[PDB]
Amino acid sequence: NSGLHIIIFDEIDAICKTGVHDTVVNQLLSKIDGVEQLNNILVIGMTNRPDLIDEALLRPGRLEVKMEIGLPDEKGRLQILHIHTARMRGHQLLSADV
Amino acid sequence: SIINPDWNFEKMGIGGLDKEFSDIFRRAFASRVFPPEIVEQMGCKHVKGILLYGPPGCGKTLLARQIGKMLNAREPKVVNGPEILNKYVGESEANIRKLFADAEEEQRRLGANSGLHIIIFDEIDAICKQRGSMAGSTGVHDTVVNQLLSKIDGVEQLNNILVIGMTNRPDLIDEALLRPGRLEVKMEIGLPDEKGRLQILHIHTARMRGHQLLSADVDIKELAVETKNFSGAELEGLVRAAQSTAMNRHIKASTKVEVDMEKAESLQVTRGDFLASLENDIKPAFGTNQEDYASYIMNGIIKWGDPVTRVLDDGELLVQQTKNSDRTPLVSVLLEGPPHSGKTALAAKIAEESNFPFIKICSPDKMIGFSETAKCQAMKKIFDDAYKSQLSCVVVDDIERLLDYVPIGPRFSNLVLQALLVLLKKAPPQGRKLLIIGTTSRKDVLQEMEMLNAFSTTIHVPNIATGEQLLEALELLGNFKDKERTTIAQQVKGKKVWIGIKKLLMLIEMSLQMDPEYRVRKFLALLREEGASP
Ligand SMILES: Nc1ncnc2c1ncn2[C@@H]1O[C@H](COP(=O)(O)OP(=O)(O)OP(=O)(O)O)[C@@H](O)[C@H]1O
Ligand SMILES: Nc1ncnc2c1ncn2[C@@H]1O[C@H](COP(=O)(O)OP(=O)(O)O)[C@@H](O)[C@H]1O
Ligand SMILES: [Mg+2]
Repeated sequence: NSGLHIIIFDEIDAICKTGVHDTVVNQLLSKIDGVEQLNNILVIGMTNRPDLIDEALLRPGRLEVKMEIGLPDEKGRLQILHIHTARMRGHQLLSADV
Repeated sequence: SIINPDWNFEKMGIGGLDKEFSDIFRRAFASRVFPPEIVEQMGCKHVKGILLYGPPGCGKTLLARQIGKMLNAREPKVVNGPEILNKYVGESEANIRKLFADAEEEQRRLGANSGLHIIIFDEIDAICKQRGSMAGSTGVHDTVVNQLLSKIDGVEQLNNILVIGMTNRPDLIDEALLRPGRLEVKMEIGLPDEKGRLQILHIHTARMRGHQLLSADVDIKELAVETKNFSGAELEGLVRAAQSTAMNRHIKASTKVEVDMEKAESLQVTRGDFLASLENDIKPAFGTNQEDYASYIMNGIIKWGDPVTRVLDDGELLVQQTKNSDRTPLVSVLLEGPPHSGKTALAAKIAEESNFPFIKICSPDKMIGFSETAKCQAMKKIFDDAYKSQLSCVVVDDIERLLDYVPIGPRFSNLVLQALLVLLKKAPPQGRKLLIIGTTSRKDVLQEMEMLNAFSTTIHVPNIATGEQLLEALELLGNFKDKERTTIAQQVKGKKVWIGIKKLLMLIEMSLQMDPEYRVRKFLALLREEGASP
């Protein structure tokens, strides 16, 4: 009985690909594989090159589910601009004409 | 001794593979069970490897680990094929060298008393100077497979190794790697039949039975006769998906309804979850794909007259001939007709009504922008997959577009034509059947390219040729409110109507875009304008 630890990683594609890559990837895989049996592992990672990452990292039980973030969205762009300009209006410095 | 003479392979692992074990152990490893004294007196050497091939994910590595353990061997040293390959010069071979070190040292200090080391490979075909024969430029050095051979059997001899290799494509394995003294015993791991699909299911669901989590509703014989050509990994995924869906259902239901704790603890999965997941979640790879039919038979099949029944009956007769006859295990047929006459839908229906285990459709919609060699590779892969089932049915969607035919010139690709012409006359391995259905709109061109001599029969898909047939089709399609239909019947009594069904659908839909006044005249004008005759 314990809480969940959330370890964030960025740019996994760089390491996944001169013999250092294989050993590093295997060392990372060792813990999640099940030998170290860690049942408290939330590994939310980030990357920009889905084609330069080992598919073993996404083998069932490794990464499983994935998602991508798209354009800022026209309505989402409106919402973010609204948030920033509301922070601005917090002191009413912004002119009403805008 | 290393094992009792009768061995044992069950209930601890391997499922439907029991004959395989006895076969392999009687053929090859008979030199490690006989009393050592007679083995020494005879003076015989032991085999130095074996090869296993078959479909992907059918239970090969499990057998390798079991055979390694049951010989009283050290821990296996697994390694993957494509991973040992580097762009640097002379570094794809150091990786191969770095796997025999410990065995070398142990043989060095202790001679003729060491144990056994198993060096299980995987995708052994990646390193081979034979993939370059197929169109392309991938030479893979051809030095890699000269550093592995020189270590197994060279000037220096090792007598404490056993190399086991696995591959999916047995036709790209270099020939220098199968002579006596090297990998020298082949073996096949096929798809699991009924008894295997029963044993695997029983094995994979014992835990949930132990605690009575499973309800008494679910059986296993029913689920062992519905899953046709499933591979074991698919069965495991099916069980996992059933568990997950039942869990989600129970949490959602008990949350929405403030049920008493009695059913809240209870997490029975029942059988509804099993069927739901089976019919909605898991999609086999060597079985029927019931989803894509809805993308071809979009508006059902209407019986506007006589020809439909004739075509369907002929298809039934050919299916029956291919099912239950010998001396003729390969059968072909060709459907042809004028454009927009509905040739693809009839082919899909004929294929679907066969109830075969393996059904596949090879259409050009998924080869946009492909180079011709890619088309050849895709066709060959589909046929190879079709060769691995007792009964099969492969459809070719449009033969005039696969060749890139264009009336100017004429021009087309020769490679695809020759590949198809060779593939139409190649019998499958002994004891297996097949059926091929073509489709095209230009019979004369295929007749001219000497292609109509390879097919075994032909069927004609006629067009709407009389006013009465058009009237019946319109009546069954249910439009024009039956009062404008009287005027239509009066107008179309000429009997000089030559139109296709798909074009008829398009024309009706287009004419239905006006007010009730001008609709009939617009439709009649459109029909008259497009009223070209043979
Ligand atoms: N009796 C029928 N036979 C065939 N198709 C029918 C019939 N009744 C309705 N249809 C509908 O007609 C359409 C069949 O058109 P299809 O795509 O097969 O045309 P095609 O002649 O193969 O086309 P193309 O030559 O351009 O490749 C589908 O919508 C099918 O639902
Ligand atoms: N005969 C079988 N009985 C039980 N499980 C099996 C069987 N064959 C395969 N499996 C399952 O498949 C997985 C192993 O697949 P594997 O045979 O290693 O694929 P590959 O041949 O590509 O290496 C295991 O999780 C195992 O549970
Ligand atoms: Mg067509």
